[PDB]
Amino acid sequence: SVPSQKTYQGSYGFRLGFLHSGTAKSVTCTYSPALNKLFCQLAKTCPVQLWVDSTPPPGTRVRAMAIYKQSQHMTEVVRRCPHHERCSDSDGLAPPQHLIRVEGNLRAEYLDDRNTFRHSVVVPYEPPEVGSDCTTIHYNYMCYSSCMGGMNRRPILTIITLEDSSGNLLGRDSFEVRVCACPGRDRRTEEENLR
Ligand SMILES: [Zn+2]
Repeated sequence: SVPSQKTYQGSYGFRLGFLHSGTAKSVTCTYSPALNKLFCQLAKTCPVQLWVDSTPPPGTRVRAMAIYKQSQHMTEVVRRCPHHERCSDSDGLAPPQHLIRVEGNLRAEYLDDRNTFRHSVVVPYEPPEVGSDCTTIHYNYMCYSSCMGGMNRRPILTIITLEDSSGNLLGRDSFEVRVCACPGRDRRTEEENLR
């Protein structure tokens, strides 16, 4: 099977937000609204905002999962390549096989679905703090899109779901991701090719 990727704001008006980082050759993470695509460097911080019209119940959680964008690859579990899964770079919480990690959150949980075998990382949803209108989760992608034996140049989508305490769906959003050496240049290139 394959996880749904249908955008769903739900009862709480859930949707994602991205910073405006620009396309300088030195940028480490940049988002393209026109392509609904995040371009980022390997293992660098990717700030992702969570926006809601009303605060969901305590116990609400936020899960991140990657799936291949191409239908012919959709059933394949997105995982780190044979090289990176063995480079001993775990932060002591993320299993070395997981592509997506959450930075600086000791309550982050990493799941290996006993049924689908898919990987995901989930954290408790925290309402915005004083002075803020949104909540930010810092994600890391641990393989390049080009890693052989892994993503292998195949594009992926990250699906973010707002879930209740039982894991039931409250909201969903998604975006394409390309992990590369020069996000600024690749974003500029792809947006141009779009024109
Ligand atoms: Zn890799």
